[PDB]
Amino acid sequence: GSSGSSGTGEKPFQCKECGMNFSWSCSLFKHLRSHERTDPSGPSSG
Ligand SMILES: [Zn+2]
Repeated sequence: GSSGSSGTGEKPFQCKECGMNFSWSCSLFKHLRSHERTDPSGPSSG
């Protein structure tokens, strides 16, 4: 299976719609709207 982690990169904030991560806090919100206005057309992320 997927066995290979090249480099390390974690994130404090994360999207609860698609999983998109964002360094800042507010930033995420600016992206979250993408779901508040338009629908992803179903569960994009498991
Ligand atoms: Zn998202």
